[PDB]
Amino acid sequence: VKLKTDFDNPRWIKRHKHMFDFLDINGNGKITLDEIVSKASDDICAKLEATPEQTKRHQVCVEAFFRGCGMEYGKEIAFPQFLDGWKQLATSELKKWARNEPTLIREWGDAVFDIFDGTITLDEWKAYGKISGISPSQEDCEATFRHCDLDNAGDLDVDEMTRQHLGFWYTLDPEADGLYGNGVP
Ligand SMILES: O=C1N2C=C(c3ccc(O)cc3)N=C(Cc3ccccc3)C2=N[C@@]1(Cc1ccc(O)cc1)OO
Ligand SMILES: [Co+2]
Ligand SMILES: [Co+2]
Ligand SMILES: [K+]
Repeated sequence: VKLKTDFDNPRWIKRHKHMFDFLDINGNGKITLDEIVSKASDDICAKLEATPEQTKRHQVCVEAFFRGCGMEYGKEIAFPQFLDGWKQLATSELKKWARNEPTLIREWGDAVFDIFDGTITLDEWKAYGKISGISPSQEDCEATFRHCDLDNAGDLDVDEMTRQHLGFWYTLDPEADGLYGNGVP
């Protein structure tokens, strides 16, 4: 995994601007943790028929993850502050990675994969792409599976998706480009 960050690269800025705008469903330039956690729990976990325990675990992981980029309940965050939060989160996560401490993105991944049970099939990923809305095109979800190193069944493991996520969200690793097909630049 490419470990050096690239926070001034316009492509890294654009990646997160795309995601911010995707979360800013009402187009008012600000998002809150409340909205993110409702998306996680009331929308995604409900549609995935997660158990109450799984929903709660996933919520704790989403809360931790987005608190790591500066989000908080009731705190209206616009994109520049959000991105500064992501620089902090990425930095912290890479330190955890280096010291063999589980990352917040790994723990969120554990919670997502457990709802789908540490492997996800392509059909499960296609459903996630639609339900979370991050990648509603099934072709882009096929791209994810082509892109990643899959297990012997052609399923995706959380170790691999975690490595890919480090490169995609944190370091702009060329080896992670295309993780979400054309769904996320
Ligand atoms: O990584 C992921 N995400 C990153 C961002 C995101 C949001 C803002 C940014 O600036 C950058 C990235 N938004 C969402 C979708 C989501 C957002 C909010 C609440 C619930 C879900 C999202 N879903 C994940 C979940 C996941 C995590 C680990 C795995 O191993 C597998 C799957 O897979 O794509
Ligand atoms: Co394993
Ligand atoms: Co192999
Ligand atoms: K592959």
